[PDB]
Amino acid sequence: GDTKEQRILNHVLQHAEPGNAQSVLEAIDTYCEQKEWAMNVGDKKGKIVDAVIQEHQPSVLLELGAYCGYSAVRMARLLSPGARLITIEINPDCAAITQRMVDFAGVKDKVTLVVGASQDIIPQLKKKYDVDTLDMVFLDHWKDRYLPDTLLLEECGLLRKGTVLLADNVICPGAPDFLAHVRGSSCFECTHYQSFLEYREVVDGLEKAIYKGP
Ligand SMILES: C[S@@+](CC[C@H](N)C(=O)[O-])C[C@H]1O[C@@H](n2cnc3c(N)ncnc32)[C@H](O)[C@@H]1O
Ligand SMILES: O=[N+]([O-])c1cc(O)c(O)c([N+](=O)[O-])c1
Ligand SMILES: [Mg+2]
Repeated sequence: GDTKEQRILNHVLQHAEPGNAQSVLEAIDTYCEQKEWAMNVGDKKGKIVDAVIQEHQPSVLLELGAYCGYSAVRMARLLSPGARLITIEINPDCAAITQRMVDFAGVKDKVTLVVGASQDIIPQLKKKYDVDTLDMVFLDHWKDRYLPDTLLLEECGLLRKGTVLLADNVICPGAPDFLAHVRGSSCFECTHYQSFLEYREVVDGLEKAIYKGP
């Protein structure tokens, strides 16, 4: 229990039910709201993530920024057999926690965790990971990467008509350059979902940006 991330994992291992994704999510959200705040998308914004997945029904989903595995577990529990969630995480210590969290929650057969920076892995997705085009992307890494990685996904041929981009924290801490680009571009159709910062009462929101073709 030397780091906050280790303490979150240990709380799950001691209080949640093995193989039960819902139980894992509830243990993380309770510990973080009351004992140690952490940057998981959380239970309130997580209901918005769930609704986007339920409506669009992606089969190939990419996540940028895994942290401790909360959002990977939350999205994977909604996917159909044979779906794939690929999640990219730059920090090795967080990647090791994420794989343990995914294993414990019972969702490992749906998840492929990649250790590395988003901008190094994105150009490898077709030839090394067998991706054709993505159905959905969850953007939740450092906010200065949202716009350059959106441009890189397009340049690498990974977006099709109907691909869903869903971005966390577009208000707090904010992603203004990303928002101005997708909202002004004729290549995206955008919807804003206003909510709150995880575990707290500061206002936040997510943006859904649906690709329309080049
Ligand atoms: C907000 S946390 C992710 C929270 C996770 N989506 C959830 O809701 O449970 C952001 C993460 O992005 C990772 N990160 C930052 N820059 C990155 C990059 N260029 N590629 C991949 N991961 C990155 C950080 O190390 C950190 O674990
Ligand atoms: O500082 N914060 O409140 C957050 C919240 C978040 O949900 C984040 O994703 C974040 N980050 O990636 O830097 C920071
Ligand atoms: Mg976030």
